[PDB]
Amino acid sequence: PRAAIADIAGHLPEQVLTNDVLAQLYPDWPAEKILAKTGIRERRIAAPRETAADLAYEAARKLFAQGAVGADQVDFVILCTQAPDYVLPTSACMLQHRLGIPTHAGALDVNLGCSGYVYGLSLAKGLVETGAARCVLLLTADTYSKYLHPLDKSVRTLFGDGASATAVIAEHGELERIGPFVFGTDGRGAPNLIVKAGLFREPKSADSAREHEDASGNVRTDEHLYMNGAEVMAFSLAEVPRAADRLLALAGEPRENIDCFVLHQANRFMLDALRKKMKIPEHKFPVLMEHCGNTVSSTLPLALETMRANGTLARGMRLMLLGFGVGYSWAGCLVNF
Amino acid sequence: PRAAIADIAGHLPEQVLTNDVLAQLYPDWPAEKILAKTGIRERRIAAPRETAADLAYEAARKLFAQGAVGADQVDFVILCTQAPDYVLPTSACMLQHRLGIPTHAGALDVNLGCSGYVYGLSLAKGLVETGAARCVLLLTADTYSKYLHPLDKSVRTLFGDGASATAVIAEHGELERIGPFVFGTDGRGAPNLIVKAGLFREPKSADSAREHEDASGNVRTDEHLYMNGAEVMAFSLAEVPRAADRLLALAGEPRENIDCFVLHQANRFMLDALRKKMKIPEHKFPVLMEHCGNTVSSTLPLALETMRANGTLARGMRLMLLGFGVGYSWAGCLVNF
Repeated sequence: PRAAIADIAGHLPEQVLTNDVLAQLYPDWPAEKILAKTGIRERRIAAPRETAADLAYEAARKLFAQGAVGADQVDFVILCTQAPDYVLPTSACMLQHRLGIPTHAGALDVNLGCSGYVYGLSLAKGLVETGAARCVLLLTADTYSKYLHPLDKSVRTLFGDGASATAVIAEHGELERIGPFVFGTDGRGAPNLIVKAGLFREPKSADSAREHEDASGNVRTDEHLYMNGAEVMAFSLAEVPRAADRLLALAGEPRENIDCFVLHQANRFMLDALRKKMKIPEHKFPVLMEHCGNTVSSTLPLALETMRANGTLARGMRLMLLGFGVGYSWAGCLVNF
Repeated sequence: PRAAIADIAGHLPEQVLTNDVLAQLYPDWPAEKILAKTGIRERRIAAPRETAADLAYEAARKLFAQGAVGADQVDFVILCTQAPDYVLPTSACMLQHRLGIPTHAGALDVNLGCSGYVYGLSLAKGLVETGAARCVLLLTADTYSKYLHPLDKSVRTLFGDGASATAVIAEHGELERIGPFVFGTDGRGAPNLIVKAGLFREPKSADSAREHEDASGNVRTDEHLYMNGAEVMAFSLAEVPRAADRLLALAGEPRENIDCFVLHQANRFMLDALRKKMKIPEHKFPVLMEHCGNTVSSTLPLALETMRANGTLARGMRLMLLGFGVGYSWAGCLVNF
């Protein structure tokens, strides 16, 4: 059997965080500046008690309603998230039950961020092509909003909450529909995108709750997200084009064969810098996060969904997907959609 | 390529929690009562600031020193844990760096408990047999000690801390060395084995810190582990024998062809009840947790290591591995060791 993407469905929460509201909160960041620096106009934010798993639930329901796959067919669930319901049990286990998926289905959570979708696809392909599953439900969901400090402008302008559901199914054919892959991990990048306090390396303390204002006027605590934007950008520029070139060389694939290079939707500034370095024309390089922002592991599937909606993605297209960020972690794959 | 288990190494922390020490803490539970009910005499406990990832680090170092694989050969890291360093970044990413594994290696964390090793093997096999990786480092690590209430006798008598490292490598041959698999998930079991407060479904509060004593004299809070022993036992008796039968039916093999049935090492009472229901001879049913207790995802690989040390596991033996617990989650596979 060969693994293929059967269908994708996204879900964004109801609350909207607009540039106008952020500009009212931050005098030094007017709406025009935010848009020029990020290309993001709006982000969606989960309700106070609404979790990433709740968003994934809605994404999966939407997927089933689209009619390519149903809950009864699902025999494995992978949830990629960095904001799970509990330390334990696994959030995917509860989703199996909530979605009415049969108890013979496998289920597990994966902790990855902006590289998560491509890694997720590698796992799903593995399960399908070894006969361990015939229909893998790959879910992505994040609520970074829950650990952004209200006065950390550097991250609140960037991140949105959201989820997706992808069905990876067994297909008959003499064509690789997902793959090959390239992978990357560099744990030296851990301090550059991190929530330091709150789990087992550093339990919450008086120290971790203390607010500190940085040289850019951003306020946070060790219990909130810290992002070194300069470092993350340097990492992305260093590793992403290299990864893309590795992947093409590995596959023996002519570069001209790629119809679309779909990258993790970090922001317009990052995406433009990558596009210029990679020498890819705009029509092969989607930038589609204006109204959702950076949704972490969900950026790629949400982009693919947006592409289908705006008529730029069709069956038979040759894609390269590239995810990169927190870890540091990155991965790329080719797709025959 | 075919996926095979190249080598396994375990690691237990130094601090020993004996039945005698527990008997001093719990007057109502003398050492003989603990041993009769659990079959456990000692558990190992991580140092206060020592994390599950720290234990996995030591397991991996031990594995490399055994000489079947080295850090330079590893091209994918999977860490199965329910006590990660941070909410983000992924703990496996830091382990890649700490262990001197190349940056071209993949790395991710999986959240599963007692079923984690078998699910981990399914993922590792998938990666190897689709050519995504040639040497998967599967790590298991838990520190349940960090969320047991000091006065919750039901759990402190059971759980130990520990880690393991398994190398799953590409082999040439006309034989399935790992597989096939059966899987199970039942999220209705979530409330029966759970740390309720502390993450995103229920952030810590005044209510979550409140201590309550149950009808068996056990004290806990919602920030500590809750285990409904009767429910977990009922679940295990209902699903494990059935899973084994399904697996043998899928494989088309009689139960007599299995040399060893290696089950998650929950405790002696549970293992005895399962052995009798499944009608398996004692010599094919290892009970090896007397000195380490229930180490969660590490129970199976630690058992396998113990079997190699006592000479009851050899290459060419046909094994059934069965993992079951928190989620609810379970899985079984056959192995040609």
